[PDB]
Amino acid sequence: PQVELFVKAGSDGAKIGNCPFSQRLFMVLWLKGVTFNVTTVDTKRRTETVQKLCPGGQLPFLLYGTEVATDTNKIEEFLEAVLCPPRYPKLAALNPESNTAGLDIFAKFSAYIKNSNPALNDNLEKGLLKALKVLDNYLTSPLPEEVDETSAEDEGVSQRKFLDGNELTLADCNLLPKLHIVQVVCKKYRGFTIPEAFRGVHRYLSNAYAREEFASTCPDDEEIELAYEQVA
Repeated sequence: PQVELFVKAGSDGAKIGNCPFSQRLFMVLWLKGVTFNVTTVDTKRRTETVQKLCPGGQLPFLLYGTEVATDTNKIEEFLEAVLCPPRYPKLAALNPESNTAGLDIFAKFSAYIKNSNPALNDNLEKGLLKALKVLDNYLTSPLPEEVDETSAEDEGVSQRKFLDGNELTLADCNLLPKLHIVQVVCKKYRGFTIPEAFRGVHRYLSNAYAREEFASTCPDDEEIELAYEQVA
């Protein structure tokens, strides 16, 4: 059945633009293994067919067969329900927590890079670091799955590669596009890196950049930077 993902185009009007929700759905379709095409949209230069299929004008939108669906969270949950075993993998996380870990990081990052008032920098910046610390923590925590400490040098420390285990889940699809923007924009504009002592975070990102599902759906570094150039 025909699946076509509609995504934000970049500065040139055709390459993929900055947008973590676009990325998340793209990551979702990839991970399902279902065939799909992907279509980039210029919102200041909308095609006949784009107008015609989403008059509401929303991005991202999904065309499934002939039925249009909007709202990232709803499109994801639909795809998950629809694309089922035994044909397609279940992708939801198994630990309700994997769904909320790091969930507050993006807003904190946003409040921070948008702020222009020097006097209130340290608050926002320390808040962002704290929410990274809350994620790092979740990542180093052994999950129920694990419940076994093989090494002695690292007792009580998690070995897993992603939020919910050793496999990419729905939760990753949501956090990694957002985590990635955060890292790109903060580095570029402020010289702020995720401290190296956040070893869980750094392990997590090394593993996810070694997944083609994440790496090939990442907009150009340059494109994220341009998109944040004004607010920064």
